[PDB]
Amino acid sequence: SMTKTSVDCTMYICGDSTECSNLLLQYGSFCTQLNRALTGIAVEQDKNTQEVFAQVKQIYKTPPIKDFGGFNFSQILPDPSKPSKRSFIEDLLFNKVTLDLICAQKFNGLTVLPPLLTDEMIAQYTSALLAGTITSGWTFGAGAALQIPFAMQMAYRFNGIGVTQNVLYENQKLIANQFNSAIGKIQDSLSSTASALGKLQDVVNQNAQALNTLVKQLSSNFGAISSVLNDILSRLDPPEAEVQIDRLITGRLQSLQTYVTQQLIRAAEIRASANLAATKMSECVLGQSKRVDFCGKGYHLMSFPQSAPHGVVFLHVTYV
Amino acid sequence: AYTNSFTRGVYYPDKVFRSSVLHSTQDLFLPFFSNVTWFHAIHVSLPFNDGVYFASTEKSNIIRGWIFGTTLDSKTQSLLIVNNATNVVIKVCEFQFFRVYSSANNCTFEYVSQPFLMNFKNLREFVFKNIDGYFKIYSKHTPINLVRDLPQGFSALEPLVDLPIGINITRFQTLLALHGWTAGAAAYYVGYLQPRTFLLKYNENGTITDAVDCALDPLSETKCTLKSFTVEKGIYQTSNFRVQPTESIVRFPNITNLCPFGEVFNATRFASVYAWNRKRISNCVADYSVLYNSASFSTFKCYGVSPTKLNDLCFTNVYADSFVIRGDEVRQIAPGQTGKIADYNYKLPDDFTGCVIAWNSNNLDSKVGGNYNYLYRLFRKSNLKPFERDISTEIYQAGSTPCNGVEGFNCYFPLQSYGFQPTNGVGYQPYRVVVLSFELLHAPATVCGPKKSTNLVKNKCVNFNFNGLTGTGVLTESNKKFLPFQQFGRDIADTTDAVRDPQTLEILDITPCSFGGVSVITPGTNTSNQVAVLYQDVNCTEVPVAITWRVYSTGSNVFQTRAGCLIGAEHVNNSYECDIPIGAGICASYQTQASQSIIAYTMSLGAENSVAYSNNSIAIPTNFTISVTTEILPVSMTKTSVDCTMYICGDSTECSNLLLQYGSFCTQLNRALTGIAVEQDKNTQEVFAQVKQIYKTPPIKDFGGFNFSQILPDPSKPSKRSFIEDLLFNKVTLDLICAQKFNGLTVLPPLLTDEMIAQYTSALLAGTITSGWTFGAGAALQIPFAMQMAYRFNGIGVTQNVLYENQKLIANQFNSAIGKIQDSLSSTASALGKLQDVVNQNAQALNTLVKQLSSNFGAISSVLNDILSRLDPPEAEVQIDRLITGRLQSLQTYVTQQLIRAAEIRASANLAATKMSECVLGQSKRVDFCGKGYHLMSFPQSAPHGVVFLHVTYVPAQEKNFTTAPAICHDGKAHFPREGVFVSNGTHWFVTQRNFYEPQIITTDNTFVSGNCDVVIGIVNNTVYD
Amino acid sequence: AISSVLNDILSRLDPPEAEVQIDRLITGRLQSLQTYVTQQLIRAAEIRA
Amino acid sequence: VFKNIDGYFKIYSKHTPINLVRDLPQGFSALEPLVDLPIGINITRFQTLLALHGWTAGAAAYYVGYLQPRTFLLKYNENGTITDAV
Ligand SMILES: *[C@@H]1O[C@H](CO)[C@@H](O[C@@H]2O[C@H](CO)[C@@H](O[C@H]3O[C@H](CO)[C@@H](O)[C@H](O)[C@@H]3O)[C@H](O)[C@H]2NC(C)=O)[C@H](O)[C@H]1NC(C)=O
Ligand SMILES: *[C@@H]1O[C@H](CO[C@@H]2O[C@@H](C)[C@@H](O)[C@@H](O)[C@@H]2O)[C@@H](O[C@@H]2O[C@H](CO)[C@@H](O)[C@H](O)[C@H]2NC(C)=O)[C@H](O)[C@H]1NC(C)=O
Ligand SMILES: *[C@@H]1O[C@H](CO)[C@@H](O[C@@H]2O[C@H](CO)[C@@H](O)[C@H](O)[C@H]2NC(C)=O)[C@H](O)[C@H]1NC(C)=O
Ligand SMILES: *[C@@H]1O[C@H](CO)[C@@H](O[C@@H]2O[C@H](CO)[C@@H](O)[C@H](O)[C@H]2NC(C)=O)[C@H](O)[C@H]1NC(C)=O
Ligand SMILES: *[C@@H]1O[C@H](CO)[C@@H](O[C@@H]2O[C@H](CO)[C@@H](O)[C@H](O)[C@H]2NC(C)=O)[C@H](O)[C@H]1NC(C)=O
Ligand SMILES: *[C@@H]1O[C@H](CO)[C@@H](O[C@@H]2O[C@H](CO)[C@@H](O)[C@H](O)[C@H]2NC(C)=O)[C@H](O)[C@H]1NC(C)=O
Ligand SMILES: *[C@@H]1O[C@H](CO)[C@@H](O[C@@H]2O[C@H](CO)[C@@H](O)[C@H](O)[C@H]2NC(C)=O)[C@H](O)[C@H]1NC(C)=O
Ligand SMILES: *[C@@H]1O[C@H](CO)[C@@H](O[C@@H]2O[C@H](CO)[C@@H](O)[C@H](O)[C@H]2NC(C)=O)[C@H](O)[C@H]1NC(C)=O
Ligand SMILES: *[C@@H]1O[C@H](CO)[C@@H](O)[C@H](O)[C@H]1NC(C)=O
Ligand SMILES: *[C@@H]1O[C@H](CO)[C@@H](O)[C@H](O)[C@H]1NC(C)=O
Ligand SMILES: *[C@@H]1O[C@H](CO)[C@@H](O)[C@H](O)[C@H]1NC(C)=O
Ligand SMILES: *[C@@H]1O[C@H](CO)[C@@H](O)[C@H](O)[C@H]1NC(C)=O
Ligand SMILES: *[C@@H]1O[C@H](CO)[C@@H](O)[C@H](O)[C@H]1NC(C)=O
Ligand SMILES: *[C@@H]1O[C@H](CO)[C@@H](O)[C@H](O)[C@H]1NC(C)=O
Ligand SMILES: *[C@@H]1O[C@H](CO)[C@@H](O)[C@H](O)[C@H]1NC(C)=O
Repeated sequence: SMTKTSVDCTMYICGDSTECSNLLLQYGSFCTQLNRALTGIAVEQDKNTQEVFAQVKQIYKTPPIKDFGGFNFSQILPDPSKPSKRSFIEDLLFNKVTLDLICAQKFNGLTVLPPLLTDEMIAQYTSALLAGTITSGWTFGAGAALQIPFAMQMAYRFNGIGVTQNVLYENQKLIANQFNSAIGKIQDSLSSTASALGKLQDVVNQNAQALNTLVKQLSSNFGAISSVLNDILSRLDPPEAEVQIDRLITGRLQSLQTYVTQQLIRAAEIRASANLAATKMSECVLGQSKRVDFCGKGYHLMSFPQSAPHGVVFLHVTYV
Repeated sequence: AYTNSFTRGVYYPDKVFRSSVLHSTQDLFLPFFSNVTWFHAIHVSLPFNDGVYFASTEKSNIIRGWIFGTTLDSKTQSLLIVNNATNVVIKVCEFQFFRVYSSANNCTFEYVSQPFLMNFKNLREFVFKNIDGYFKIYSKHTPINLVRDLPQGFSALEPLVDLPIGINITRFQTLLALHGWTAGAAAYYVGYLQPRTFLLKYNENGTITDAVDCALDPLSETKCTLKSFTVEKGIYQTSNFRVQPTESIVRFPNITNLCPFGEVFNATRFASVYAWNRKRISNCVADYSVLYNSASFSTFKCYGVSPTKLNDLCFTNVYADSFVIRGDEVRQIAPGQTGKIADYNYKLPDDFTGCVIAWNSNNLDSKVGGNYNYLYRLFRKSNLKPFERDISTEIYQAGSTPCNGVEGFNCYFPLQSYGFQPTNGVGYQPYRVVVLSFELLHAPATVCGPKKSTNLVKNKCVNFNFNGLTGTGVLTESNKKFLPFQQFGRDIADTTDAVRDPQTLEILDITPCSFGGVSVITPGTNTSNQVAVLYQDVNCTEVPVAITWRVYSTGSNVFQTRAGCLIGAEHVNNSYECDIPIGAGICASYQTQASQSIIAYTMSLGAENSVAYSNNSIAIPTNFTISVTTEILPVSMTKTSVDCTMYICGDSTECSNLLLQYGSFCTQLNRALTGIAVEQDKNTQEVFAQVKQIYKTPPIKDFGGFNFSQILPDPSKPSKRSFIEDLLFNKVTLDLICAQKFNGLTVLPPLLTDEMIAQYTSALLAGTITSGWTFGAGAALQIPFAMQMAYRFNGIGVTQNVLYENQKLIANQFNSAIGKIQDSLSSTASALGKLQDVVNQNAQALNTLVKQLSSNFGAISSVLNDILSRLDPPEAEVQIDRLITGRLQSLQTYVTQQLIRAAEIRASANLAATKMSECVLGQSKRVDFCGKGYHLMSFPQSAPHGVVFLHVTYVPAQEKNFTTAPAICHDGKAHFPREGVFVSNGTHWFVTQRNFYEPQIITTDNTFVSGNCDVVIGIVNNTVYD
Repeated sequence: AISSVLNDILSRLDPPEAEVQIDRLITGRLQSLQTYVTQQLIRAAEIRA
Repeated sequence: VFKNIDGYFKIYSKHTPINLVRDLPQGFSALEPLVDLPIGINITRFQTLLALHGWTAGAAAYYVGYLQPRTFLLKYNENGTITDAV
């Protein structure tokens, strides 16, 4: 998803001028279409989050006795100690992405609507998916969740990639240690470098840059005497005050239209990414995929979703 | 006395017929549910502001007319209406208040026509308006039983007469007429109109049947915003709220001394143009009234600063340049204007901010002998750059020779002064011009207007003014460190964020008064009428300070969340599945708390459960459900074609030849739209035309109990579609189309007709049910449907024996599933949401495009013929070019939105083609791609601009607990299931498939050996049969 | 505008009227560039698909 | 800093006490505006003026730079002082 943005014509284009409001209400069609497009984008962001995460009928809970034949999922399962019911890796991902100019954006009528799902409930959805994956396997994706030992699920995932299940049982401890060391390496890589969460960070940066550019467009004169309407009203009588105001309105409305069009294209690319993420949650998390290099490099075994600021992280487990 | 107007004060906005259309109007109306005055007129033996509504139940007219004017004392022309038995008389004259008036010294208007008035007291509603000197009367007559004053009911007032009076009306009075002067009683009702936005519903007969007051309550606000009398359950973003300021604060430096600009106005001698004098005027007060109070001017001329407004601005610094000019040269001081004195004497920069005052000076400057004292030079090396002086009285070589010394041949010093005479100056007489040139709002202002400063307020949003910088918002103590020279503080958005107090030097931060989104949460308008209001990202401690609808602001139910403050819903602790999302995990519903009310709560993410994971516990299903689920996918959209010429300007040759220069833009638009249309045809071809041949179902439709009658075509119907296809076609609703066509927006029919699309779908159905997946690869190979189903079962890891041993049960499940699909499609209209909203998006885009023609884009009108009729050729062209740029921008916006919509539709069509390839033409392994569960097959069904997949899926059910082991050790060697899992009922062990409980004896065939039982963790002991 | 070439506008006009023509010309050309960039963004989205 | 544009002469100034290290250290500071005068006069050349307390022999030194129309980037601190330039 991306930051659900809302814009008021009156606040942005006209500030708080009655005369500007009366000159703008004639362009009501343009403003209603802009609001409709942005509302569509915001509802689409909520739908994207729902489609990616809310794929499960019930919220499952991991059992208190976390014995999975040597596979220790403590870094990915939620920790009751922390107030925020997230995992160690989820906490690292949350800290890595960085979210004054927001106050100026708010004061210029450009607001950020909060997502319908809070980070807590997104983490709870992710935790339910994790519990279902580690206790039931692919069965909870189809119908009723059917419990199965994690060893047997691993034997099944091995059988899926054309490796006889005897290999995993005869090397259970070795595979468990390899998986644990891999999770350790994920933790170290996430803690050390800031280039890990590039995509989410640049998405946030694109949204912030778009809003900053939009707020900077208010300094543009658009061929008027000045870029501030209040001094235009104070220093001019109506008969040319209004022609200066309408040129300013046309300029700012064009800037808003450009912003909304760029947001529509960005939302289309984000929807493509969200459809891909929903497909990956269906085919990699809810089951074992045969599509080569879809769920990670090598023979895909399983995946673990992890919530991240306006995105998801798949821990693609692969046999190499 | 007072009373409540429920639904009175409604009239037909204009003499225009309509039918079955909800029209939004913005005009003077009597607000709904208003405090109307119940007037009682008694004899012992009113301001007319913004229209008036008058209601009379009275018979035997004691009101025999009305009076209107501004003074009603013959100082201004008065209007009177008087009524008697047979007719009415209207008179507009100088009336001095026929006992009513004394004499008519000046009459301008009289009118005589048919009378306007036509315990069973009956209402004669009247509306009196005056706009642009036109006085309009609306009326309506209704009989009532006289239960009480202003009953419940709806009726509009049809217009009777409009008079072009063109006089000032401020106050109006009702006559008390007597046939003695006996005592009497009367009673009538008075309402005041206000500028309001109403929604009017027109019947088939074009009568205004009902109205909605958009600006009375949140529910009617949503009704007006959606332009509908019915609002679906949900949340709708209405107009934004803004906390209004309390008062006005003006802070100017305490300077009281007067600016002697009057001194330069009546100077004894004005410096000549070559040596014109300027001085800074500052640290005092300035006014534009004393300049003509001392002496009337002749010419006022200035750019960017209106003469009236300069009293309200404070000036950083101003310079006054006063000098004597010849009468004919008054227009030489304009920026950009060139000439002799402009180029050689004085000229000012093009971007000059200042005002010029010129007046006659012949009686003070002209002499009988000629005043040869006002010198000016016409000789120089080159032009004089603006705001520079040349006073060197040296000989200029005007001729080809270097004229040096005292003088030269045809070479002259600065030109001799004019011989100005009092009488010889007929148009050439000397004038004095004074230019005030200034820059403002860049430096700390020192010279201000007569306006006085006011007291400072804090923590309360006001209309603050600082040396002419005027804004609105709260002021706070500043933590910033300004510097002595610094006066303003700006932000990234080039807007003031801190200001310096001109009287106390104190710095104050500026914060615009609190505001935010207003959303209205409603159930179905049919279900209820009480609503909730969300103020987005607003502290709940601030909206009580904001105590236009204030009915809900009473509070007592206020709930605070991250999304904002919610009013009119009761927060509850328990969690339900959420229908109306508020934000930040808050959802609103309407249910019983036995009374119904709107509640808000934390959304549940579904039923909480803990899957019984253990060491050796597995859950194996013993039964299944053949679940058939509908997946709707848009495939194409309405192929649109637009021609610039007719849309941008129909049947206008002048507009056509001004537009032909934008041929490149028009060709690009046509190319984009043609690309979109050919892409729609390609989308339909890619999705449907995936078969080389059109296959036909056999007449003997025997498919081992599977009944495909509802999906196979019926030859009886002319369009050879199926029952489900017919239901889908009826569900989607496809006049405004005529107007769209007539404005140059045409809809090209799809290349494939619905008949051939249905034939393609029928061919796919026949191929699927007779051949299976084979017809997708190469030549269609016939196969019994039972065995195709056995193959689909084998595909999802279920042994084919399951289907054959349960053939009748699976057939009945499939038939009942199809029955449920039929019932669901017949009952609810929310089934085909996606196709319907795609059609709605296209219709809304075209309606918005056709409505853009009403936009003026800064023109005198929107229609081009009126522009040509009401304007001269050049003004007509300079308006129509801007209008064509505006309409071309609207077309470009439409085409860009269509390109993005077509991209999303192409994504959907590629997904639909992939689903037809992987779900219809074969069995897919991709989880949750071809429906929820283990996909078996799919059936395409044509639908308006889309496809419907009847995803048949296997869903396990009736699971049972079992004890399980990862391997079996029999003779010191581990045993593993070939394809299955080991389970124990409590005494014996069995091998079973993973998706259907069927135990088998553990033998050598279903198990394979690997190593020994000392390495495997959790191996158990049992026996294996040879 | 008076013409489509800036050089003749500069040659035939004193700065103020020259600039009041040039700003309209710049708005036109900037709108053309914006249209081109938007069409390129949509084409690049389809190419990325 | 001395400028004259359209007959307006502006002065900028600053005082910075410096050590005995060397001429023109790496020190950075901006000049606050003092006064503008309506000169309205053609200016092409300037010369500075010296005082003598006689005519006792002595040595002194100053520095002259010529301004150009250039584009700068200025960084403002929390106090609004121009801290750095590019
Ligand atoms: C499951 O895997 C967990 C991740 O490897 C592991 O958590 C780690 O446990 C050890 C204790 O054995 C902690 O070690 C630290 O202990 C104290 C208190 O925090 C510190 O002061 C020490 O410096 C030391 O680092 C780790 O902090 C902890 N987490 C990590 C990331 O290593 C569990 O112990 C494993 N449990 C089982 C049953 O397998
Ligand atoms: C499978 O059994 C589990 C629990 O095992 C039970 O343990 C003993 C108490 C004894 O009764 C055994 O025969 C059982 O196998 C069931 O999990 C519980 O289900 C109930 C609902 O009936 C629920 O209230 C509990 O919370 C569940 N306990 C846990 C720890 O989750 C489970 O329902 C059984 N599965 C099926 C399909 O019936
Ligand atoms: C629209 O007007 C027509 C014409 O008056 C109405 O038709 C009449 O309806 C009444 C009541 O049903 C009948 O008694 C008359 O015989 C009808 N006359 C004719 C000529 O048809 C019609 O009912 C009106 N419709 C609405 C919705 O107001
Ligand atoms: C599997 O479930 C089906 C129903 O989904 C069972 O079919 C029912 O059987 C009972 C008893 O014979 C009948 O009364 C019902 O009419 C059947 N339902 C339907 C829809 O036909 C079936 O018996 C179950 N299988 C087993 C082995 O118990
Ligand atoms: C498939 O189902 C349909 C509807 O459930 C059956 O159609 C009915 O057939 C009977 C006998 O031919 C008629 O009396 C009804 O009028 C039909 N109803 C409808 C709605 O069409 C059809 O018979 C079933 N096919 C088979 C082979 O049993
Ligand atoms: C577990 O399944 C076995 C296999 O059928 C059951 O054993 C049979 O029980 C019946 C009834 O007592 C006997 O007639 C058979 O001779 C037994 N067969 C064998 C091979 O032992 C056993 O009863 C089942 N137990 C439970 C608890 O379901
Ligand atoms: C399964 O059976 C085998 C042999 O019948 C058991 O193996 C013996 O285990 C005991 C105790 O661990 C040892 O002292 C013997 O040396 C083992 N014998 C052999 C031949 O390996 C085994 O313990 C049984 N499984 C369980 C869980 O008790
Ligand atoms: C901004 O200006 C203030 C006041 O001139 C500076 O605040 C002083 O900072 C020094 C060093 O940290 C402290 O020792 C003083 O106690 C502070 N005084 C006050 C009144 O706050 C501040 O340091 C300046 N900013 C910078 C970056 O130097
Ligand atoms: C109408 O307003 C008057 C004046 O405030 C008040 O006295 C009267 O009670 C009001 N009546 C109603 C019905 O609001
Ligand atoms: C009504 O008044 C008009 C004008 O005063 C007069 O011409 C007319 O005769 C009167 N009619 C009656 C019936 O009083
Ligand atoms: C306002 O008047 C007071 C008292 O006369 C004086 O101290 C103050 O300087 C004046 N304000 C300004 C801005 O000079
Ligand atoms: C509203 O303002 C008060 C200050 O009294 C503050 O305590 C509270 O946190 C604010 N509300 C929210 C939701 O932050
Ligand atoms: C919800 O429960 C809390 C205690 O946890 C209580 O304070 C609160 O009053 C409850 N909510 C309502 C609406 O009563
Ligand atoms: C889980 O399985 C292992 C492997 O046999 C066993 O050692 C452990 O005791 C089991 N745990 C429980 C609680 O039965
Ligand atoms: C200013 O003086 C210079 C130096 O000779 C001269 O070339 C120039 O022409 C003068 N400016 C004007 C406007 O005459």
